[PDB]
Amino acid sequence: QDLTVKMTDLQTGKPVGTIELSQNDYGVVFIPELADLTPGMHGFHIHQNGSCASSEKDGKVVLGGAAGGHYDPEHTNKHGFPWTDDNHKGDLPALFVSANGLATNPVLAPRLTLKELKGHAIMIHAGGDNHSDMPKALGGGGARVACGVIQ
Amino acid sequence: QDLTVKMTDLQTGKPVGTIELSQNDYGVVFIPELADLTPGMHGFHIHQNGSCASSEKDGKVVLGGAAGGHYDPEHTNKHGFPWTDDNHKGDLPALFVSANGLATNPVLAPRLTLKELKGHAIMIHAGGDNHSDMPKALGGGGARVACGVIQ
Ligand SMILES: [Cu+2]
Ligand SMILES: [Cu+2]
Ligand SMILES: [Zn+2]
Ligand SMILES: [Zn+2]
Repeated sequence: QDLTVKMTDLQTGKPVGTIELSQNDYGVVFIPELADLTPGMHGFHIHQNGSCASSEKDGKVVLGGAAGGHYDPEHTNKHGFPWTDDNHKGDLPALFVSANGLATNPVLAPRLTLKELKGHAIMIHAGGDNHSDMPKALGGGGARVACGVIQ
Repeated sequence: QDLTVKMTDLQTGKPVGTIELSQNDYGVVFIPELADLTPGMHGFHIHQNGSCASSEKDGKVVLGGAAGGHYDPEHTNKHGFPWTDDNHKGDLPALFVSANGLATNPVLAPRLTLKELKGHAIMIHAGGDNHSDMPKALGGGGARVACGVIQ
């Protein structure tokens, strides 16, 4: 009852490692073993669709845009924290990337179950995540930089 | 049912800001508003005693050593993750500090209640926290750099 998720850099198309998912009594733990990411904090969320392909919007290309918006099974239409209920269930703690571009700090999502994640996608943004739609939408994560489909 | 914790740099004796504690259905959230910390990830745990004073050990001074060891109400005598039960209940997610020395990323501790924290101390280390006693004890947090007593 743990799954392996292969993550790919959306810009380069190359693998950046994997993320292992596990279920415990307090929620789902995401344990990253990634590399080649920019140091700092990055938005980290489950997205709705099971794809990492691009999408299009007003004539411009959206890397990993086919993955849809944030997982939001309760139709909240709001971005928030991992421990608040009236926002996307997909909202995870932000992912920390070391000066050496590695991401190994595991994080917990108390509102998710492992069973419901199958078929969705894990997204790593460029920006961080202040867990609010202000001053920028979706926690200010901005562009999608790494993505993997949960199988 | 939120408390304010004033945090002090143990080396300089000066204030570094505060941490607000809150209780929700998923555990206790620590929301930092700190500054003047080294960038990177730092060990972050509740310690047993209600003091931030120094201690002594084999003739050398331990900054914030009077706060005791990690909060460990189940007598596990092991350092682990915030979502694993056979380790110190005091074990929190690591605290992220920006390049500008600020700490504002909130973290959740699903195993703690607000009521039980009164009288203990919040500790911020120098090192990080791999949530293991290997290869270094207590997640490799090492020296204590900032501390505050929960009132
Ligand atoms: Cu996202
Ligand atoms: Cu500690
Ligand atoms: Zn969201
Ligand atoms: Zn510990």
